[PDB]
Amino acid sequence: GWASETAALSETATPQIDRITIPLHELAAMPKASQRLLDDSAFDIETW
Amino acid sequence: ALNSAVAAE
Amino acid sequence: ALNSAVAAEGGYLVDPQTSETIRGVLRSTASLRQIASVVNVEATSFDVLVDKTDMGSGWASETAALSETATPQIDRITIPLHELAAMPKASQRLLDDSAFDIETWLANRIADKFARAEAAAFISGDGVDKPTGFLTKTKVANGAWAWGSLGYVATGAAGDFAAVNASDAVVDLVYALGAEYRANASFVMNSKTAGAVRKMKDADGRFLWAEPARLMGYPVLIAEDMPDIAANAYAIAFGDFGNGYTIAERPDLRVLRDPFSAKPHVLFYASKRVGGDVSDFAAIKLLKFAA
Repeated sequence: GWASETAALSETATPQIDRITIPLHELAAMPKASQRLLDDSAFDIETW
Repeated sequence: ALNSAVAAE
Repeated sequence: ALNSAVAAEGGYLVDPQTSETIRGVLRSTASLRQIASVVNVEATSFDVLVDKTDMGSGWASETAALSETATPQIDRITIPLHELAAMPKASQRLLDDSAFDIETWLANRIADKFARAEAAAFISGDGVDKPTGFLTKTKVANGAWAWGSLGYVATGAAGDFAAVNASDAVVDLVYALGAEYRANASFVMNSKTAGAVRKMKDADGRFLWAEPARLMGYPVLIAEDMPDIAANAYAIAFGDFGNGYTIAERPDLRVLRDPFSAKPHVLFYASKRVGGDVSDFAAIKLLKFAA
């Protein structure tokens, strides 16, 4: 508030804070590749 | 004295 | 830029000049401090050591075999040294915008009010929390005078001076006070007992008493705290207050500004501490109006 030349001047306010939690999940993919296919093909499927 | 609002004080 | 009389046509340019120092009403400063014994003391109390009796002398003969003689007994009177506090509340917006030095103005005014308020304690103050004045000191009629009391002489009629002869109670009040105490002794009255004394006159209409306004060659302290002429009042006192009344004090005016409790204000707390009662019971006589 402003002020009154004759006032109690009470405690006004204070920011009530909030905590936001970033949960930090994991992102995972597991593709299955055949041990035949990974060996006999000409293409580098392991890096593809 | 007291406050500056009311003149007589 | 026309005339200064009307405000609109150039009357706002004239900005009236304020005073140099903020004045005040000038109340009575006659406070018994200039007639009593002020002692600086940094303690809780003050103990005067008086002698309530005297020794003995011999006039020893040529062949006399002189024996013992008296040696006086000694009274300790304790000055309690109470404190006197005042705390006005002043606004910070005033103190920042109020070009007069408001802090030292309140300091002057608090010192004035303390010098005025300790006078009533010096004169008619009681025991608790303030100096015990000389009026509240268990008066015992003169002639039957012992050490633990103040003497008085009585005027006669109940609410006035004596009808047949006046100015006699005053003069045997003077000559019932002791020879050495009258070297520097003073009357203490107030401003409307002094008026009633000056209004007394002889049978012809001429007032019979002849800037300190002394009475019969003795100075007069115009107090404002002794009672006026009542039925059993003690309106006029007289004596050697420089030996009779001991004021004990600290000669400083302790000021603490308090910006925290009253938060938009400043709240100067100023307090000196001062005490005192009678020290020599023979040095003050009183005027009772009883009989």
